[PDB]
Amino acid sequence: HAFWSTQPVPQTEDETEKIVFAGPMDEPKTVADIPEEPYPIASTFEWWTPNMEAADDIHAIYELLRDNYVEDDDSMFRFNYSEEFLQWALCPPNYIPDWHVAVRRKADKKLLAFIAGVPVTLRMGTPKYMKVKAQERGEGEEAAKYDEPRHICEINFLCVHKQLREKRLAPILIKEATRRVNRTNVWQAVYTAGVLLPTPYASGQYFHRSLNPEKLVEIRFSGIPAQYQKFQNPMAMLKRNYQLPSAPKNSGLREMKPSDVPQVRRILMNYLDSFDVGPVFSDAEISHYLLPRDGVVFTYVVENDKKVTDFFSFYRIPSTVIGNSNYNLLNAAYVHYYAATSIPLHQLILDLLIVAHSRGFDVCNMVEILDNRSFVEQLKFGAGDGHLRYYFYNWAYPKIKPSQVALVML
Ligand SMILES: CCCCCCCCCCCCCC(=O)SCCNC(=O)CCNC(=O)[C@H](O)C(C)(C)COP(=O)(O)OP(=O)(O)OC[C@H]1O[C@@H](n2cnc3c(N)ncnc32)[C@H](O)[C@@H]1OP(=O)(O)O
Repeated sequence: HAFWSTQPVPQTEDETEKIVFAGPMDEPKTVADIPEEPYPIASTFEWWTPNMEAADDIHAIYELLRDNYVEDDDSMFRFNYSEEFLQWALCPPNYIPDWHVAVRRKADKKLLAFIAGVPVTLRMGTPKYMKVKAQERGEGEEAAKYDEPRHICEINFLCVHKQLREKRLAPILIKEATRRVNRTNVWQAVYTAGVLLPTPYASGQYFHRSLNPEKLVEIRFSGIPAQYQKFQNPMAMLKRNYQLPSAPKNSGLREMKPSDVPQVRRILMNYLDSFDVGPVFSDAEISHYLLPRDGVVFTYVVENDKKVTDFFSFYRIPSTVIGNSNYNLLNAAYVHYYAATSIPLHQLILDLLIVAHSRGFDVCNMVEILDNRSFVEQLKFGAGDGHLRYYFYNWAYPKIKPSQVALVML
């Protein structure tokens, strides 16, 4: 690892396994110690900070990701994050525009690479159980040192043009992004990836709940499981197995609206503070991340006797179906944040599935963070072949189960 061997991250699993306290990797620094000038690059390339209040700029990023962002190992599906989605994801309250870092070609101003950082406030102190192991050694003082939430950077949408792959461009992007974050006096970041890098503090497998199995089989996202072949019409029985009620079972379920924001913030933060790693949200950020938004984020509440008691949200990311004969797009819903006080979690997520299905989604996707693992079987989710790995930059963190992670990454 010619690049990651130089960075302040735990370098191996044997080393992450032997970590028992949260805290930084690198000795302190100041803004003064960080270069003022952007890092140098090829003569035909320049750095470009896009303006996310301008549809031209958003459009140029959209096209780069649409054609060059994450594909599956078979090159059959590729994320097609929408423009509305990108403006939502990249511009939460207090976002910093200088954290959105691009390289374009001088000659024709063509977008060639991208990486985005947005600020988040994250609890990232010693996990509860490692703290118990610590209170026993009288080391409680060290274990609790970094328990207060920290304002850090969340990195996403790293992307290099297919025609420029393997020219060490991503390390220059990563470094220039680090620089700009450091000049802002931020020293930690959180990020996720489907690939193994040095070194995750958690990993969760992906799970999928089929909503339109016929289409999913047609485009070869899924197949017909062998035991359906004992039927005269396997596809009919597969559809029956995945069939859903026509409308929600929970009366009192309604779309979220702005007046709901403080009660949703209350119940969410009670649920989220249960977990070792989880975000801390103000009313503004709750509003930004949960309030319905057409084609992007969908959020519903259970109102019992005037009070909000439960809620769920999901977000939409279609994927390009790469050269298919009947289909352009896979329409996928992704379980977002949620909270249950009045009903079992699986009864609440069953209404998420019913709503997603009625709004035309083909599949419901999730990672086994939060308590997602606990309803996989009750709700006929299938296990996928990929995992999402959680990483910290410049933060030593003990290994934890994904069910102790509460940060949903877009
Ligand atoms: C304090 C603030 C800190 C801020 C920074 C925090 C850290 C944030 C870090 C980033 C978090 C991003 C989270 C997301 O958004 S994850 C999703 C990333 N996107 C894609 O996979 C889209 C399709 N692929 C591509 O666009 C390119 O292949 C990419 C850009 C991924 C690599 O480009 P390319 O294929 O042309 O290679 P290269 O010659 O330029 O560079 C080779 C080096 O790159 C290392 N590499 C490969 N894949 C990844 C990866 N996914 N995260 C981190 N590093 C990665 C690799 O180990 C090697 O280093 P080493 O093996 O030599 O050591």
